[PDB]
Amino acid sequence: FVEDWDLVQTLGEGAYGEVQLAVNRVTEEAVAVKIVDMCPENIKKEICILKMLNHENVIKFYGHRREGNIQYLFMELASGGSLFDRIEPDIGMPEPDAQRFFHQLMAGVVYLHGIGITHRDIKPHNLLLDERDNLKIADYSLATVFRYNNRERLLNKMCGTLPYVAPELLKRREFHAEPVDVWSCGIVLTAMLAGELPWDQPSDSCQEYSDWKEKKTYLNPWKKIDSAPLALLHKILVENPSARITIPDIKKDRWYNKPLKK
Ligand SMILES: C[C@@H]1CN(c2cc(-c3n[nH]c4ccc(OC5(C)CC5)cc34)ncn2)C[C@H](C)O1
Ligand SMILES: [Cl-]
Ligand SMILES: [Cl-]
Repeated sequence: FVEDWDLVQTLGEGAYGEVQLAVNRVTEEAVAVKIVDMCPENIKKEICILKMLNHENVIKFYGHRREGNIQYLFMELASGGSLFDRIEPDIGMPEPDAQRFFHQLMAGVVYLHGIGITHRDIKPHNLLLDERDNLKIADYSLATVFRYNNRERLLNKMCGTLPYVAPELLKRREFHAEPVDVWSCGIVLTAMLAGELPWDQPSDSCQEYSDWKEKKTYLNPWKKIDSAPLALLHKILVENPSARITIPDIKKDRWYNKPLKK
């Protein structure tokens, strides 16, 4: 990046920093670049995690360039943009398209969980689409290790995005990482099927969250969602993380296994 790259436009922000669409001044190859003025501990950590990743539903990491204090992180550019931009406000998207994306989401989250990594900020802005509309989970700024040498560590830090965060994260000093990512996937599913988020945060003081706990599914967004995927959302958006559905049991759900698409 001495001046091999032209910064063409802003793609988005992660938890930490900004990512740009960079076009190479020599070959015109277009990539995404995250540019960070060196926290050194965090970016070091982000890089180490980014190097662990290799899966069809995780965004490709090309590498990094340290130049002065500033670190440059290079990634595959998602030619289909983000899932956020496929969700029509107040409508969502067609159910077969939502189910395919949800399958792919689950594949990527199983992969991360399997290498002991939790993402911590799953939401449509961070789920990217390639030229064939395959979903790729991006933005590892909040990702961390939850399992190492086969021993689980609990998480003890609040982070993410409020409409997507699980309730235990707001209430418990320490909590299990996997059920928090499961919960955010359910909020993504809700967005895809209804084009609207159900609550500002899953707290007792938020009426929309109380309404769900009281099973008022004749209200929006729930009323927009067919009974089969709603039944899955009933198992995912369970307040007590120990009673929440796990990914192996999502894979057995009726809707998850319903044939919808070519
Ligand atoms: C319309 C425009 C939208 N687009 C994109 C691409 C990307 C993107 N690619 N790779 C990334 C790697 C990391 C990344 O970290 C986020 C999710 C924090 C923004 C974004 C991208 N993020 C949004 N929009 C691609 C061009 C062709 O089309
Ligand atoms: Cl390990
Ligand atoms: Cl949305």
